[PDB]
Amino acid sequence: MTTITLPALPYGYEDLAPHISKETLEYHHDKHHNTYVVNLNNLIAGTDLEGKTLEEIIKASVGDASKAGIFNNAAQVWNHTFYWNCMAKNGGGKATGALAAKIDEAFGSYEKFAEEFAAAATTQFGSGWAWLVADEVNGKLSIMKTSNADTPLAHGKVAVLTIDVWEHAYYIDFRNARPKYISTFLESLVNWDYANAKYAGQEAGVEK
Amino acid sequence: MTTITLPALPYGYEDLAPHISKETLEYHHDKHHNTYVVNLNNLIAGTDLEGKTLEEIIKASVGDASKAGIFNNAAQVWNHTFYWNCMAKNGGGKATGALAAKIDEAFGSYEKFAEEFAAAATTQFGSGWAWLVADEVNGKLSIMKTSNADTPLAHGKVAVLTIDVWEHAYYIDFRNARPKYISTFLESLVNWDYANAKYAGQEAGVEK
Ligand SMILES: Cc1cc2nc3c(=O)[nH]c(=O)nc-3n(C[C@H](O)[C@H](O)[C@H](O)COP(=O)(O)O)c2cc1C
Ligand SMILES: Cc1cc2nc3c(=O)[nH]c(=O)nc-3n(C[C@H](O)[C@H](O)[C@H](O)COP(=O)(O)O)c2cc1C
Ligand SMILES: [Fe+3]
Ligand SMILES: [Fe+3]
Repeated sequence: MTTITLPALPYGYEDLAPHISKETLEYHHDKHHNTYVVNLNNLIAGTDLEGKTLEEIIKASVGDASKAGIFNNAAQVWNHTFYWNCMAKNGGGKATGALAAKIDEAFGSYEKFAEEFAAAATTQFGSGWAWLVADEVNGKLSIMKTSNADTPLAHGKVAVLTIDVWEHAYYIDFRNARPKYISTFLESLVNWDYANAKYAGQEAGVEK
Repeated sequence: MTTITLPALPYGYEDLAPHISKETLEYHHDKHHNTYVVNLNNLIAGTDLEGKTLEEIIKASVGDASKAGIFNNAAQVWNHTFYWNCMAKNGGGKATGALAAKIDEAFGSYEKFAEEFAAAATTQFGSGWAWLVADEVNGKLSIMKTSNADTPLAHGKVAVLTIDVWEHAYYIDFRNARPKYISTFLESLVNWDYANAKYAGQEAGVEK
């Protein structure tokens, strides 16, 4: 049977510097993301979910209180892998690819999209995520926020871009200054090539 | 009219060392707790809640979606003040005062209480709090966990002890090792004198 794996970061541990440090990537990927993988494999071992894909596990556990631990760990594995691929060395700034025109259509301009995405990331209370999503591949774009592990697949939406706003994502480099982390993400980290692939339902990134 | 204030810590910024550092107390109290105070005062200014006590504001906003920002900030002001007073230099260990016998009655022993309190603190997913509570002053003890800003007053319960398990409470000193923070809290930080006062409905601590 297949097993859930911790994918490698799609870049080196100094490649997001000085925006996100080596130390953050070490704790965030090598400890937090790893723990979600380990916990999920332990929870599904010897059950009817062993050997299913990560997305099958999320779909099988969403909305089921008796499977909250499975959902929380599986959705967090998926969200972190999505997040790492949403960043890149020399990323950030205005959109490239097909998403540029689609962002202008949905939001009016890149700057309006960035304002709305930053507001979602800023106002998510507690732990969670902010997302650019589509209703379907190549479809209508919108912004949503989620709490804790919740994720666009659990709402039938297609994730396109995400930022993790759990405190561990930014506390080492920014302490309480979540807005500065969010601005840094938009200005200097966003990977539009991955976002475009996800919007177009294409394969991309390091996801296993 | 009265205003909501940031109470001083009830000890010096090195007084919890090495268990909780000066740096954590600076960010956690001087930045996070302060921000909840500032936000709450801004939200109630010029409204019918200005000049009410902190507990009146929580009671007026609980369960009202249109007042979620007021509730989240007011409950977090209260929770942090409660939390600081739940710690002390040379604290920790088995209970003193009336609570010792009440803990034996409710949980069987101090060690069983500590196990259950640590489990609540460990399994709270995302941001939140773990609590020893009573159903009324001098009443029946139990443990509960809350998510984000939620707090025993919003459930008609009397808070007796709390630990903050938002990541900012421990990330500077423990990084991802929340269990080590929880053990450190029980072994070395708990202030039973404050907990006893709260259980007995008496006045105590630095709360303004
Ligand atoms: C955005 C995204 C993130 C994923 N993250 C992981 C992951 O962290 N661990 C894992 O085992 N599978 C993860 N997967 C699933 C695998 O990439 C892969 O789709 C699955 O193992 C099925 O294999 P196949 O695509 O070669 O048929 C992820 C998939 C997607 C779309
Ligand atoms: C546990 C606890 C925490 C509190 N924290 C604060 C606080 O951080 N800021 C504040 O303005 N009032 C806080 N209060 C309310 C004040 O301590 C006080 O009760 C209120 O201002 C009413 O004043 P009085 O007790 O002198 O009549 C807190 C009260 C309690 C019980
Ligand atoms: Fe994270
Ligand atoms: Fe806190």
